[PDB]
Amino acid sequence: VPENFVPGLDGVVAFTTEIAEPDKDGGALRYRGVDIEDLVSQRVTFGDVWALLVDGNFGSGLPPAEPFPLPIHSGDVRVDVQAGLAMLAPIWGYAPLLDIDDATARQQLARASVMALSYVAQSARGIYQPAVPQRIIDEKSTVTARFMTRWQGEPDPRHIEAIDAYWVSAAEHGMNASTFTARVIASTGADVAAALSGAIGAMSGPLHGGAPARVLPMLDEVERAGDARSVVKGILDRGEKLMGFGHRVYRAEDPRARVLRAAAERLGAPRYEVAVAVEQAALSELRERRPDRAIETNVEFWAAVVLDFARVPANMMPAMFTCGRTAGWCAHILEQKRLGKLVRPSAIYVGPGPRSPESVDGWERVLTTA
Amino acid sequence: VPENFVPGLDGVVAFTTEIAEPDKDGGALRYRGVDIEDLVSQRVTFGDVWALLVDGNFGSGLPPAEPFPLPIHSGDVRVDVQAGLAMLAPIWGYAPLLDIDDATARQQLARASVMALSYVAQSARGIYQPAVPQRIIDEKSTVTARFMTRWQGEPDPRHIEAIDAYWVSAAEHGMNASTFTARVIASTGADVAAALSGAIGAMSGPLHGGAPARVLPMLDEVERAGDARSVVKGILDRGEKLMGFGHRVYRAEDPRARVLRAAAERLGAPRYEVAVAVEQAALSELRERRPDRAIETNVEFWAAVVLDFARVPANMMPAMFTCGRTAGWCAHILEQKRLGKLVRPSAIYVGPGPRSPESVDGWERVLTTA
Repeated sequence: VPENFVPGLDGVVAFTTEIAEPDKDGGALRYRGVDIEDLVSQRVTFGDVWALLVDGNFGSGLPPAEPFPLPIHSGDVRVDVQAGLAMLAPIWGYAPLLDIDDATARQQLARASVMALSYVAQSARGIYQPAVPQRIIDEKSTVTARFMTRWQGEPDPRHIEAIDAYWVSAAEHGMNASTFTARVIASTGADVAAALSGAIGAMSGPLHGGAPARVLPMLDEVERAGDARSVVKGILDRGEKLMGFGHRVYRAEDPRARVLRAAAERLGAPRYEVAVAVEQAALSELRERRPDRAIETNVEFWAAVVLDFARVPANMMPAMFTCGRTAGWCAHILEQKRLGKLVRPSAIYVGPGPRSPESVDGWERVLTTA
Repeated sequence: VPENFVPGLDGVVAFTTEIAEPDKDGGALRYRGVDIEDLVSQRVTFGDVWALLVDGNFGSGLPPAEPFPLPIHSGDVRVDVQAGLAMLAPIWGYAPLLDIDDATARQQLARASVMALSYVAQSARGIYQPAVPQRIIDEKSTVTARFMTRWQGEPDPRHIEAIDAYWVSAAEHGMNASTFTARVIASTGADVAAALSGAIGAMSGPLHGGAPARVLPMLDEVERAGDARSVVKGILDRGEKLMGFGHRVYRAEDPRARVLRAAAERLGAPRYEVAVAVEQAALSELRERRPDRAIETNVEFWAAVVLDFARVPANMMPAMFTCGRTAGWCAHILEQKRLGKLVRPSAIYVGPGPRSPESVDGWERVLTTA
């Protein structure tokens, strides 16, 4: 029965999707056939990209969020939004996916998705300040602009452009751990709120990947010393590894990594000059010691640079990656609804054979009732 | 690219556990080699079966729960415990699974499991009665006995035996949707609280199976109407379906269904005679109409009878099934920790090819800036 496998569903095919195509051999990423570089160059906001991934066409963007203050204060922004979403079903009357039509599910997904963004902004601002007045928030026109106003009060317009570019680049990247979890839960017929809450739990894992790298301390060493090449040699020669660089993912430079770097220069990020020097120094030394391996910059390197430019703390960066990915999660949940197939793999028992209760270690220490 | 496959990972092998074996061809169920029906015969409490599944042997039972009144009151018992578990990590300082040894991981799982039972008992009791004094709860000896006391105040000892038998029979039944969800989340390295919260979301789905059946109205009609066959025939002749009967799961008889029916008879459940009479009439009529099919009684049929005897309302029954399954979830979470492999399948793109943004319908109603 062992059948000499490798564990972990590694390379197994489970679905056929029409949503998006990460073309790693061609070095491009397309949402419903549209390239990201085209979307960003044409100044398309995140609210409309959400509809494109879910519906398959433009036309009905993300609606404004509605007044509803956050009821969870745990000190961890991931926990606040994970628990807050699950509580929406009773108050708003969300039925199981098995009992509603496609149109109702689409509207429920949009209503809950924009509410999750509102929660993150409230949690970041904290309970030790009064809330931003609603009339001020209503002055803005786009969903992304509302998020920065609810958080910062008087945000910089350049910082709003940076956030809107990052969210587009992270909306959907195929089948990963969190996307798989959302589809598995939805296959059981549960309401949409439960599926989104469960996906956030999977996102919190360190091994999920895609979270902004811990390059902020490294960029501080170069800032003081004034020589980027010296610091890179020092980290490598004391047995450590470089944060933000490693093996290739695409054939070459990640399309997401290129657009983020272009945004940093275009908007005039103060820390841009130091960031470029670090990238050049790191690649020269890494490729010089192993001239046989393909070494390329991680997209997470430039994500940290952009988010820091918009005044995002380090302890808030994982939440920002969650906000953008809601577009991909909602699109896959709706596709899984129409499929109507439960997900259930199998397993093989290789444990002990039959035995009596008294033959197990510790039976002398148990008490039985009369 | 697609090569005529079946979606949904149906029949695929993934893990090869050592925990428990559902012997569907031999009609038996064994935990770590010990038969489920021997454990009930010798009055083994739920606190010790939890240790057997997780540790592989007896010796360290489940500890008492510490005072912690429920902070969430949403009106849905499932939502109350799903959100409450996730909030435990910040206040207790839980670390990611990637950063702790096995000994810490087990202790954290045991601490969270008994707290989940405490939340369910508090949620069921309601906000219109004062809490049970702590000194009264401390008089009981087993975890099951304290759960009933925190909820009902002065529980009947016969009702404690009924619940303690149901929880053993529902501790673990292999690789299902909820158990799969817990392992996937744990493979990312997240903390144990996030994994348990995610599994509860998958459990709430109607298509998961195992939730007690809605047979109570039918048993009410038979009590006043005299016979059982005519009531069963009337339901079948007017286009309805019978609750609690369907296609077989085991070879002939589900062993869990056998032990529950036996428990209802020992403890003198008032509805036993009416229940067993309905089962005989239901199988006879169903098998004569469709003689080519193997029809058997569902385990959910007798689970509803036993829980109703213990004064469990219908809308609380799905939560009771969650309480017992926490033993199996914790065992599989720990096993996945030692494996150290991420779970990540693949998918095949069959969507549209490259196109420009202007070539998508609905482009005319998108607003962009200069």
